[PDB]
Amino acid sequence: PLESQYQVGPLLGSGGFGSVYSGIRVSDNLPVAIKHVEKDRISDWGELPNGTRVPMEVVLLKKVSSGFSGVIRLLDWFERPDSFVLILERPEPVQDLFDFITERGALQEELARSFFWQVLEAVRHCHNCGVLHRDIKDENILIDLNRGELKLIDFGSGALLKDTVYTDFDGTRVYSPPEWIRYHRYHGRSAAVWSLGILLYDMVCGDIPFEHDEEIIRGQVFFRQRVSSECQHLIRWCLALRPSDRPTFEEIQNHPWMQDVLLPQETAEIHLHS
Ligand SMILES: O=C1Nc2ccccc2/C1=N/c1ccc(O)cc1
Repeated sequence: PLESQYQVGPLLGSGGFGSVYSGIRVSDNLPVAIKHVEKDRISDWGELPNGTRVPMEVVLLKKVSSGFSGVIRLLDWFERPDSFVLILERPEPVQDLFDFITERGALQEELARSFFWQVLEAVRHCHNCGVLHRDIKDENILIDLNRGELKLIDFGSGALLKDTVYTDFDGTRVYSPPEWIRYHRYHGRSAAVWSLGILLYDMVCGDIPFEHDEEIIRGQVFFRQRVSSECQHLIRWCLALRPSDRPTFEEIQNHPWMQDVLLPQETAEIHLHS
């Protein structure tokens, strides 16, 4: 074991998730991402299936780990004196969705449809594995530019999926639902759908719709870019004020705006010039 297995590269990013570097598994020259999280900054702790103290983030990552490429895969992890290090897979080339939108502005709907659709599949796999992400946003989605495949990252605000009410939340406030802002209460699925509405608006308009608490609770959507009525309808549906008025995942994916999605490789060929 140890750090004789990986070769540390350049720092890729840092924030409330920790510090993530580009790395390479020395044994087979595999692209990886090495994430460092400080023990003092870990508020949410969980217990591993076998029974050990590790970040909830690790527990969640293991539960969503499969051959399905829609969620980042945890290849290994290590416990250090005052930190945990997570070895995650790393697509190359890659660009996260926030940077992609920052550079390209509002996305054409065919592209938003392919991206949104893949996020939905990804979120669904999480929930099917009994994991709630709680921080769906553009900064937490990676685009494998060659394959046109999206990957959901950063499970550091997540939790075990449950049917009961959540009274805690440390995700992004501007993607958080009116029921959280006003009452510090939300249910997993409907909160997720609310953030998915914020993400879709972000994709087709080039920016989030709400910046202030006042705006979230009002829930009034103004489209700053030209967006089809079908797309506006689905966004509006995802951003319903009453959680029970929001669509299920099945309803979102059955929506008329979501029909005839491009396959990922097709998406890369048309829009990511691959
Ligand atoms: O895997 C990654 N490749 C990248 C390339 C550029 C910028 C960020 C990243 C990654 N970040 C991660 C952050 C939290 C995770 O749980 C997993 C990956």
